[PDB]
Amino acid sequence: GKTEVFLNRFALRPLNPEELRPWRLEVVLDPPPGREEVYPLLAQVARRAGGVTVRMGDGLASWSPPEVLVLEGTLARMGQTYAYRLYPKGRRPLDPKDPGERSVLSALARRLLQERLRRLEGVWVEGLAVYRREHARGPGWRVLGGAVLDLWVSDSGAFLLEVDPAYRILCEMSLEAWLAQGHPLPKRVRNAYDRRTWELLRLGEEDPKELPLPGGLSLLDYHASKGRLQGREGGRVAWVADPKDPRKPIPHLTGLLVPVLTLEDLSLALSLPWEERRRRTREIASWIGRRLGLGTPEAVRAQAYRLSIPKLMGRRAVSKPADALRVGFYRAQETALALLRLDGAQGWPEFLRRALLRAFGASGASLRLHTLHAHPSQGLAFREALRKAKEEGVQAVLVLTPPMAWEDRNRLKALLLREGLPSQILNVPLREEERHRWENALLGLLAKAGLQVVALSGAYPAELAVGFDAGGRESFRFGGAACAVGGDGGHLLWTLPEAQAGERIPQEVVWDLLEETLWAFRRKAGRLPSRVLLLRDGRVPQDEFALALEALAREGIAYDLVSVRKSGGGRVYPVQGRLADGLYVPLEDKTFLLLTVHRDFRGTPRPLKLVHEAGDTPLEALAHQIFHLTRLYPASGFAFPRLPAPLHLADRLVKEVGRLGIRHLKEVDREKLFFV
DNA sequence: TGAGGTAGTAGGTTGT
DNA sequence: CAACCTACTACCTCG
Ligand SMILES: Cc1cn([C@H]2C[C@H](O)[C@@H](COP(=O)(O)O)O2)c(=O)[nH]c1=O
Ligand SMILES: [Mg+2]
Ligand SMILES: [Mg+2]
Ligand SMILES: [Mg+2]
Repeated sequence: GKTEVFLNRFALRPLNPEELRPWRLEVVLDPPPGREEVYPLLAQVARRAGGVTVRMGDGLASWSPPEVLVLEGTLARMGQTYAYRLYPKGRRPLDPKDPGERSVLSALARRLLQERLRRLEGVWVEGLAVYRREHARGPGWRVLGGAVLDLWVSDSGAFLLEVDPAYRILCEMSLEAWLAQGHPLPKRVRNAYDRRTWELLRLGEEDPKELPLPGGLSLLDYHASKGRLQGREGGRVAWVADPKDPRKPIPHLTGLLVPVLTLEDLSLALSLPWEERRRRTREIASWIGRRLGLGTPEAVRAQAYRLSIPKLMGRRAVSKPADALRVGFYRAQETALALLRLDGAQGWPEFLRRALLRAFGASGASLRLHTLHAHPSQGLAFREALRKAKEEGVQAVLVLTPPMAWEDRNRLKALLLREGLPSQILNVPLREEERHRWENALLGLLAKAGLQVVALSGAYPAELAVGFDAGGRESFRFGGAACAVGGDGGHLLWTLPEAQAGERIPQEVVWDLLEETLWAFRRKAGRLPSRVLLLRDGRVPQDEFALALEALAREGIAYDLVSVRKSGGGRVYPVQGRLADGLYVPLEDKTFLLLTVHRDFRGTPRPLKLVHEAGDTPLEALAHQIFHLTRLYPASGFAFPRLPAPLHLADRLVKEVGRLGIRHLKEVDREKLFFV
């Protein structure tokens, strides 16, 4: 069904004939920069030149004449002083139709925007974000409201303003004044004298004048010598975690720290319904257009298509995965689950047992319920009891416990994993009428035991879909993959992740993970898939998939590679009527937006932005399959994830491995979704 | 640890 | 600089 939408973009004035002919400048650096320093040094010169100037080629493009630029100057970069001189090389017309020249024009537009926002008052400007009014406030804190903005140039050579309302949380208070108001220690804190932030561990209470530092001086006079007490009091010692040393806590002074505030530190919800968001968006667009002399905003329209609604199946039709609990699962198998109580009570709660029994009765499969009597505090004998349970056929464990600290949770999880037992935690103040929570725990539990709760019924170009992501927060990451195999997504599998330096997944790693998913399809179907759908979370780094793609071509398997971007897709509003789910909005060549999840009384949806990197499947069939796979996720009973199931799975996989470690997974079946 | 969503907070990787 | 990502917590509501 055809329809039309507004984007949160606004067409403004045509570029005047001066802006269409920017000045070019050649850069001469002394000494000449190295291969690694050249491109970022050019970017630095662009900023240092002043006016409105950006990198273009090996040089600069400016909307200021050279006479009002800082043409000669200095540049500090990683402890080295470069002298730069700019040589003007005339003006030259750029054409908005040539995408490269248009790209230089858009870069100049973004620069124009930042610089012109700097001259707004009295509002709070932070780069490309502006905050206009105060939304809420309290003892020592306040929440401003404004918008994040972008500016670029259209192919017809007119400005395009993107606007998205946003809130900002500010603390105009020292750590001392904050704590004196009765508030608890914030998790994060910031230097009052600079931008550097620390993680606040605790309050040391020893004397700051008798606290020696690594180097002789006491805390107090170290900060005094740097002229930081000039204007404020030192206050108490605070201990902050070393950003680059998790083992050696660092001393500091609460009088020189300022709390950084999150929602955890302050009842006011900050999302907007889409109608209100759109309204504010238009108001801010016209305000900006008028203040910056960009003209009157004209809203951009795009043709949008409504994709068919997927038909989810348990034993029979369902609308949600929680329905499989009453109606039966897609594929049931003989299962055994164990209960571990960390709360001091006895056996299975009756309603949980009843619900499990009903589910397996409807599914026509046999259920065995076990109880773990041993406690994890018993060290190795506990592992012995676990091994006895697994030996007796147990596939997963439900842990009924009071809320656990992250460290204890991770430890328990890992311990169970090492014996090949995935676990589902359910927190122990538990009421039978809290149905959503415990039913969701039951779904988690069942997916972790390797059951397939739901599947799709449609016809899709690819019968294997695989998602790739990277996770972890240390100096290294884990690159991983998860897949939905079969035309129905009838099996969900993860593969052992790999440690990598950063976000880029090595080519051979990509191929090895994919190959494992191909092999999974081989074991299920007894053949190779005719076509696979490759979903990369975020951008595809240069040639990351080249080896995998060729490898697939050598096997005669067709493919589509799709970059799935969670941000950057802007906003999508209906021109008329209600905002509905499953909107496919094509844009430029190979790219499109996809609104996958929305319901009333939520905030404004955030459409995915998708780029077809390789393959020849029509954009709409891709959009269709991705939208449908978004409904395959088994562990969320009542709300579908924004990302298609293989990517939601991959994300959670690498996240959990980044949390626990990869060393625990050797005996855990890849059909068991331990990370959900 | 119930889960997803949309929100906010911080910091990180890729590559001209 | 680019245009994206990580991962935490809060409230709302339960396809
Ligand atoms: C100079 C110095 C500072 N520090 C700590 C105390 C300061 O509060 C903290 C941060 O100071 P900074 O912001 O100048 O880096 O560094 C040491 O632990 N040892 C030292 O030798
Ligand atoms: Mg990612
Ligand atoms: Mg992720
Ligand atoms: Mg879970």
